[PDB]
Amino acid sequence: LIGLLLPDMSNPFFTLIARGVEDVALAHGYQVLIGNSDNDIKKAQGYLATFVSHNCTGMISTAFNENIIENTLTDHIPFVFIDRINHFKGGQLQAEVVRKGKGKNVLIVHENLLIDAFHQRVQGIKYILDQDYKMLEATLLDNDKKFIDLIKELSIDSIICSNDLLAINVLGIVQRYHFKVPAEIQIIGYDNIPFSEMTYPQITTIDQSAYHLGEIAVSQLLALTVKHRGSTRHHHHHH
Amino acid sequence: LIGLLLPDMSNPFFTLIARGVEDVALAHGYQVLIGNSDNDIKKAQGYLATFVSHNCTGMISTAFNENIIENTLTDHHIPFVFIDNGISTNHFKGGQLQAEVVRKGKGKNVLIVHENLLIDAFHQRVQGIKYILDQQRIDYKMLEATLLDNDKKFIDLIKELSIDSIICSNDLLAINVLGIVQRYHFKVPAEIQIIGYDNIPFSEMTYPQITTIDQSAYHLGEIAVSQLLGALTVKHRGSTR
Amino acid sequence: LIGLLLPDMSNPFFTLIARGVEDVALAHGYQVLIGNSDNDIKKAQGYLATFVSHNCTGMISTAFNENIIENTLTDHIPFVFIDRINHFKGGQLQAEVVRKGKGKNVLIVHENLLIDAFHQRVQGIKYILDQDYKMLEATLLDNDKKFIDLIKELSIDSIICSNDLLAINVLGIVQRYHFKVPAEIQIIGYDNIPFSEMTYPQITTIDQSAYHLGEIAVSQLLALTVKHRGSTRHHHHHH
Amino acid sequence: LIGLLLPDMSNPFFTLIARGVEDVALAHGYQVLIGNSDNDIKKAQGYLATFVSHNCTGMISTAFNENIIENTLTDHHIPFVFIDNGISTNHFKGGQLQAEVVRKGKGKNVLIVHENLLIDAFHQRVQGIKYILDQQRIDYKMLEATLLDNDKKFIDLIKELSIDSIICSNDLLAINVLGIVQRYHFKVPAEIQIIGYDNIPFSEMTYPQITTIDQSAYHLGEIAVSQLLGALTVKHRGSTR
Repeated sequence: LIGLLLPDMSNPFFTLIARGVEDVALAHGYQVLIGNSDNDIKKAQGYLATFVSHNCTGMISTAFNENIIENTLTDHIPFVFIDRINHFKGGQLQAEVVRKGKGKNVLIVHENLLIDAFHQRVQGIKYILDQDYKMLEATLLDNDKKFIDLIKELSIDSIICSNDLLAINVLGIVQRYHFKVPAEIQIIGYDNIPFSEMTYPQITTIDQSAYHLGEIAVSQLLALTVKHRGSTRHHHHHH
Repeated sequence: LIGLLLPDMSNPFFTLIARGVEDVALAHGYQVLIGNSDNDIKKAQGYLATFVSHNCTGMISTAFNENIIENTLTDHHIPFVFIDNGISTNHFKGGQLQAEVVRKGKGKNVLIVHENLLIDAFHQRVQGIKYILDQQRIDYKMLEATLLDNDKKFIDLIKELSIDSIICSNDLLAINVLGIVQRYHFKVPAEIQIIGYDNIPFSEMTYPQITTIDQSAYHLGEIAVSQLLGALTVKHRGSTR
Repeated sequence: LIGLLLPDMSNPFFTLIARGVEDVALAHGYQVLIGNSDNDIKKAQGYLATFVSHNCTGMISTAFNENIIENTLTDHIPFVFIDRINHFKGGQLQAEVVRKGKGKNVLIVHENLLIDAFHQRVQGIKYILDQDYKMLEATLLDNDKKFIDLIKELSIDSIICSNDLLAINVLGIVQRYHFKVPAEIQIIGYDNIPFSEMTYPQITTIDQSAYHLGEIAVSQLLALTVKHRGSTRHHHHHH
Repeated sequence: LIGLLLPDMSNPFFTLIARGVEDVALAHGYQVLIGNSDNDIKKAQGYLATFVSHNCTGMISTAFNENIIENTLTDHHIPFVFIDNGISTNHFKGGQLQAEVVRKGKGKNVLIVHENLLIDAFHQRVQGIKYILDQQRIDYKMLEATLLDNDKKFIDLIKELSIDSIICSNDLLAINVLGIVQRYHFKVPAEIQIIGYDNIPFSEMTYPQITTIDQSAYHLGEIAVSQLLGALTVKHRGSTR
C-alpha cells in the first residue's frame, strides 16, 4: 500500500502524476492512500502520520516534506520524491523561448518561491535573462487593473509563468484588456497540462511527462521538451 | 477517516468539492483519503475496499456505483452520502437554465455537446435542455464530447448545421469548444454562443469568459461531510448573447 | 528599517528575540516592521514582499524562508537567519539529562519536524538515545485520555519536548492524571522562557539566550546551558 | 496596511488579539504590522511614527497613549480603535466577577495582586473587586506584582496575613502565584484559592487549572479590525473553592 501526498490536488499536473501512480499500482494489486497537503506543514504532517498509522509500504511526495519522510523512514517505509526523479534547466528553456521571440521587457510571474521546483525554475530564467525583467508574485494577478498598469508602465512584451495554470490566468487578463498575444505580449507556461491546448492561442509550455513521472515514481518504489504553440513569437494559423 | 471517492479528480468541479470536504472534515478532527475512480468501476470497487479495509467512518462519492456501495457499506454499518442519501441541486433544473440562456440569446440551431449520459447528472441535465428547447421549437442536435478530439471535423459539422449556440455538459467541454471555434475564426458570442456548467475558475479566465451555472461545489462538499457526520446561479458572461 | 519575520508570535521564545531586536534597533534610531508568518508559506511570502515594498534595509527571519529571502537579496537587502547564529547539540543535552535521570522508556513529544530547528534537535536526542523511545506529534496531546493510556502501556518515565510550551502542557496533563513529576515521569523542555520558572515543579530546560540572540542578530545586520530544575530526576525543595 | 500596537506581545492575551486582527485583516486583503510598545511611551511614540510614515490605513492599540495617537492620527485622517473608538468588555464588571467567585469560595482574607494601575483596564478591574468586597465586609490587601519576584518574602506576607484567597489582574500573575504557593506547600484551593483574568491557554495547563475570566480576546481582535474598516465568562476551575 502506497501513500501519495500531493502538494496541490487542484493542480492538474499533480492529478496526472497521481493517475500514473494509481494505474501502475492497481495493475500490481497495490492500493494508494492519497492526501493533499496544500503545502501546509500541519496538513503534510497529518497525512504522513496517518499513512504511517495505516502501514504504508512506501510513500511518494515532494521534497517540501523531506524532514518528516526521513524521520518516518528511520522510525519505521521507503519513499520517492516526485520533484527529484531538472527545474533549473526548465527555467533556462523558458527564458530561451522568450529570447527566441525577441523579448525585451519580461515579467516573471511566479508561484511561491518557498517551493523548490518553482524557485529553481526562476533561477534558470534569471541565468539566461541576466546574460530586463521584473518579478511578480502570482497573488498580485488578483488586481487585474494594477497588473495591466504595470504591463503598460514597464512596456512588458514577454511573460514567463511558473506553470500553465498561471499562464492561462495571465492570458485571459491581457486578452480582456485588448492586448494581442503573441504579437504584443508573448506568454510561456510550464507542465503541459491539457488546459494548455484548450486556449486561443494555445499556450507554449514545457512538457514534464507528468503521467510518466507517476509511473516511474511507483516503479522505483516497487526529459523536458518545449511545446511551441500560438502564445509565443513558425506555426501561424490552423486553416 | 472519511473516504472521498471522486469520479474525476482532473476535473476542478470535483477537487473543489474535495476542498469543501477536507475543510469541514479537519475542523472536526477527521482526515480525508481521496480516490480517483477515473470513471472506472474496477477502480471504484478498489477504493471502496481500500476505504472499508482501513476502517473509514464514512464514505462520500457519486451514485454511479450506488449498488455495490450501498450493499458493502450497509453490511459494515458505514454511512455514505452521494453528492450527486443525496445532497445535490437538481440537474434537470440546471439544464433548463442552460437552455433559457440560449433562448434569450436568440438561439436557433443548438448543438448539445455532452459528457457520458451513463452518468445520471449529465443525462438529467440534457433532458432539462430538451424540455425547454422542445417547447420553444428550437432545433438541436446532440454530439458526444469525444468527437471534439478532431477539431477540423467538429468545425465541418458546425458549418453544415449553421450552429449558433452550443450547450456543454460542463465548463471543461465549454472551454475546449471555445478554443476550437475561436481558432477557426468564429466570433463568440455574435456568431456562436457557448454555455458550460459548474463555474470552475478556468471559466472566468478565458476571453470571452464562459457563461456557466454555479452549483455551490465547495458547499456541496461541506454539506456532504455534515450529512455524513451529523443553490444554482446563472453566471451571465461574455460567451453568450 | 528592519523587517523581522517571526515564525510564531504566540511563542514567548520568539517575542523575546523580537525585544532584543527592537531594543538594539531603537537605540540606533532604526524602525522594525514585525510580521508573523505562522510558518505558512503564503504569509511568509506576503510579509516579505511588503517589507520589500517598504524599502527595508535588512531582514531577520528563520531559514523556513531562505528561498524568498535569497531571491529578495539578488533582486533588491541583507538578511540574518535567527536559527543559524546548534540545535543538534541541544537535542543531545536533552537526551543526556534524561539519561542522568535514569530514563528507560522515553517519549519524544515534538513540534512540526518540517521546521529544521525542531528536526535537528530530535536528531540530537535520537543520537544519544540510540547509543527505548517513541515519537509523538504535539497535536496528539489534544486527546489527553489516549495520551495517558500511551504513557501507561509503554511505561513511560521520561518525556522530551521540543520546547517549554509543550513541556508545560505535558506537565499539566500528567499531573492532572496523578503522576508524580519527576519521581514517576520526568520532563525536559527547551528555550528557557519565563513560563518555565512558573510551574510547580519548575521545568528543566535549555537556555538559548533568546534576548541576546535578537541583540546579536540586529548587530550582525548593522552557548547553550542546561537549567536543572524540579521536573527532572540535586535540588530537592525550596524551604 | 494596518498598524497593530500591542502593549506587551509577551502576554498571550495580546498575541491572541493579534491573531483575531490578522485573520480578519487577511480575509479582506490587508497585512498587519506589529509593534510591541513594551509598556513604554517612547517605543509607542516610535511605532505611531513608523505606522504613520508607512501610510497605514488604520491603527489598533490600547488607550494608554490615547492623547498622542488621537492628535497625530486625526491630523493625518487615519482612523484608530482602542481595544481596551472603544470595543472592550467592561473591566469594572470583570473585577466584580472575580470578587464574586472569591465570595462564593468563602474568602475571608484576600490579597489583590495587581498589575500597573496606570493602566485603566487594570485599575477599573481593581475597583470592581473592591466594590464587591467592601459590600461584603471581606478584608483585603493590595500587593503590586513586582513584589512577587522574591518568593520567600511573598510567602512571609501570605502567612502573616492568613491569606486564603488571591485575586490577580491576569492569568500570568495567577499562574506565577500558583507556582509560588505550591512550591511552599500551600494547598490550592482548600488553603489558598486563586483567580486570574484573560483565559489564556496556559491557564488550562496548570494543575489545578486556573479559574479565570474569558474576555473574548480573539473576537476583540476581529471587532477592532471590523470597526476599523467598516462577552465575559467565568471559567470555574480547580484553583477556586
